[PDB]
Amino acid sequence: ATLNQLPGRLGDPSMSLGTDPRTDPRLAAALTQLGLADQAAEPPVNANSEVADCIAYSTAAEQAWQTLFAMLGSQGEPSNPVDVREETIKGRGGNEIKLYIHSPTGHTSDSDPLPCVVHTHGGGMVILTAADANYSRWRSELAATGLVVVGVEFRNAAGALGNHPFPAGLHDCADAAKWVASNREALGISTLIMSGESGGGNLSLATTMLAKKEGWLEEIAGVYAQCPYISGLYASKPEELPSLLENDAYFWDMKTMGAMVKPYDPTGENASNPLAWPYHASLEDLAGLPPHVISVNELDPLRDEGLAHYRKLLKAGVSTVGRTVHGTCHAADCSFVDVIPDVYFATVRDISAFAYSRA
Amino acid sequence: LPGRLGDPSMSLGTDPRTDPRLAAALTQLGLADQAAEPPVNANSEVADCIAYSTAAEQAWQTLFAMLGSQGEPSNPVDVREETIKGRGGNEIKLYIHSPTGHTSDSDPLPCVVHTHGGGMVILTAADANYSRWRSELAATGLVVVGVEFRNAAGALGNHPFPAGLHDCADAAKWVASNREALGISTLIMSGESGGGNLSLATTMLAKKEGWLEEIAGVYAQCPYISGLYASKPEELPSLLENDAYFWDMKTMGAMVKPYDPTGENASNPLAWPYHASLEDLAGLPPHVISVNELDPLRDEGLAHYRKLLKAGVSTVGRTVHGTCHAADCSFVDVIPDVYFATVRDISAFAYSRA
Repeated sequence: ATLNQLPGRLGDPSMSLGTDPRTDPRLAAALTQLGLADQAAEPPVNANSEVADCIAYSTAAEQAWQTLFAMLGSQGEPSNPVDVREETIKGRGGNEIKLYIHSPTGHTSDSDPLPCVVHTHGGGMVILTAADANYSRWRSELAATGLVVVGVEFRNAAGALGNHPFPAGLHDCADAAKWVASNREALGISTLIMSGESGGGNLSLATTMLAKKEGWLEEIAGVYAQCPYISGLYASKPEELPSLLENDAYFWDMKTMGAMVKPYDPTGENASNPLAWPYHASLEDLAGLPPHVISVNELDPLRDEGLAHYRKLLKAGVSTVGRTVHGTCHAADCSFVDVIPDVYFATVRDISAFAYSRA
Repeated sequence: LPGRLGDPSMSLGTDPRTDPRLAAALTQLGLADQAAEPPVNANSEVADCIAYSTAAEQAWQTLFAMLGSQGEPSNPVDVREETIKGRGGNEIKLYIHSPTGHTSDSDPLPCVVHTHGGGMVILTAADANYSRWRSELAATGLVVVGVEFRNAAGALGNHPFPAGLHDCADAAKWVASNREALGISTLIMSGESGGGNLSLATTMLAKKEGWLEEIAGVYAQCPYISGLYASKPEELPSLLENDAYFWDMKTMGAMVKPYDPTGENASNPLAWPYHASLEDLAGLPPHVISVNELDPLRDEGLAHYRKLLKAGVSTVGRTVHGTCHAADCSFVDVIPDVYFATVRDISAFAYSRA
C-alpha cells in the first residue's frame, strides 16, 4: 500500500482489478479482454433473497462460470503424461460418489508408492463439478509432478449436482478420503493430503475436522487449503475482515456469495457450525490437526478470513504455513494457466512438494 | 491499522500476526521487544558506521549460529571449497554443496548460486546458518555454490559497492563456465535480505555485461533493496509498520553508509535494485520474490515484484506469513514447517528452470 492511501477499494471505492496497482498486469490484461477487469456486476439475488431464488440463480450462474473456466482450462496438457481413470464408491448414506483418479502414466500398485492428494474442487460448495475442464487440468498437472490425485465428485447444494445442502458434500468428501485411506496399496500411494480452493478449501478443512470428530484423523497427513471460503459472512462486513470491502467486486461481488450461502444452509442453523464454516472453529476444534498450508490470494475479498484461520490454527498448536500469492484475484493461480503460468505452476509445485514432505 | 501503524508500542512479541512459535523463540532471545536503537545512524560518519557494523558482526554470527547449529540435513551432503579469481585479481572462496556421490559423471543437477545476507556489510558464507541453508538446499538434489564475497565492513571488509557485487557476478560466471565439471544443468541466483539485493543486482549486471543467458532464474528472499531506511518514504509503509521488528531502521540507515559512503549510488539500481527502471529489468529471466509479513522491508520487496512484472519479467510474488525479517531462512528448530516450505519452494523453482 501507501501511507496516504489504503489498498484497493478501502482507499479508492471506484478501484477494480483493472485499475488496482497490485494486479499482475498479465492477469489484468486477460481480465480486460474477458470484460472482467471492471467491478463485477450487481447480482439479481442477495442474502435477502428467498432460498429458492438463490438456488435458481446459482443453477443459472453455474453455466457461466463453467464456460469461463473451461476456456482457461482446456487449451493445453501436462508436460508429463498422465492417466485418468474413474471409480465409483458408496457414501455413508448409500449414494454413489464418482472419483477421478489421475496418476503418472505407467503407475500401478506395483510401482514405488507416490504421495496422494484428495482434491475437493471449488464453487462455494454449491456449483461446478470435478469433471469440469479446469479441475481436470489441475488434477492432471498435480499428477504429472509425481502424485496420485483423487478428484471427488461430491454432491452440490445447487446446479447440475444439486440440490444437497450441508452436510451432503462434506460427507462425500470425507467418505472419499476414507476410501482412499483404505485403498493405499491398490492406489500405490504413500501418504494422503486434502487439498482444494475456495469452497473446496472449506471442504478440505472441514473434512479434516470431521475426521477428527469421527476418530480417523490419523489417515490425513496434511491439508493444503487455497483461498478458503470459510466465514459465510458475505452478507455483512465484519470489522475483522477488511478484505471483504477492500477487494469486493474483484471477480466476485459479496452480494453473490451472500446469496450462495443460502443453498448450502437453507435454514441458517449452521451459520456458526465449524463443519459448515471452518472460520467459526474454536481452538479446541483445531487442536491436534495435522500440518496445514493456507494459501490466500492478495486481491481476494476472502483473503482475510483465510489469514485469520491460519492464525487460529497456529494458536491451536497446529503446524501451519501461511502464504499470500501476490498479484492475483480469487483463485486465479488455480485456473489462468495460459496467462500467469509461472504463478499457476508455482502453486502446483508447492502443493506437490508439501505432499511429498508428508510421506 | 496493522503493527505500529495502529499501535506505536507494538512489537513482534505483542503483534497478533506473529507465529506464536517464533514469538516464543524471539522472547527467549530478547528479540521480541522493539529492537534497540543503535549508537549510530545515517548521519554518523562513515568510519563510525563501519566500526559499529564490524563490532556487531560477531554478535549476529553467534545468534544466527545458534539457530542453524543443531540439525543436519535429512539427506547426506558433501561440501568442498574452491577458490577462483575475481575480475580485479582478488581471490573468491566458493563453498560447493552437493548430494554425497554427486560427480561430473552423475546426471546433472540444478544449481543455486547462493548470495548470503547481512546488508552487504557483515556476515560470511562460512557462518553456520548459511552453511546449513546451502546444505539443506543441496540435500533436495541441488548443487549449491556459496559465494564468499567481499563485504563493506567486518571480517571481510572494508569494500564498498561494487566489490561484493563483482564477486557474486564473477562467481556466477565461473559456475556458468564449469557446468560439466560441477555436474549441473541450469543455474539460479538466490539469497536473502542483502543477499536478495546481490542476487537481483548480479542478474541485472549480467544483462549489462552481455552474459544474461547464463542465469536461468532468480529467487530473491526479503530483499534489502531500497536503501531508504533513514527517510522512510510514504510508498513503503512497512518501514513504519514493522520498524524495530528485529531491525530498527536507524540501524539499517547506518549500515547503508559502508556500502555507499558518498551516497552517490543511492539511486543506482545495481546498488539498490528498488530504483531500477523498466529498461534495467527488460528481458530478465523468471523471478520469485518472497517477502516476510512482519518485516520492515516487506513493501520494497513487493514494490520490486510489481516493477519486474511491469517490465515484462515472469515474476511470482509470495508473502511468508507470521515471520519477521528472514525468519524462514534461520529458525529451523522453531518453525521447521515454514523453513522447509521455503527450502522446497526454492528447490522446486530451480528444477523448474532445468
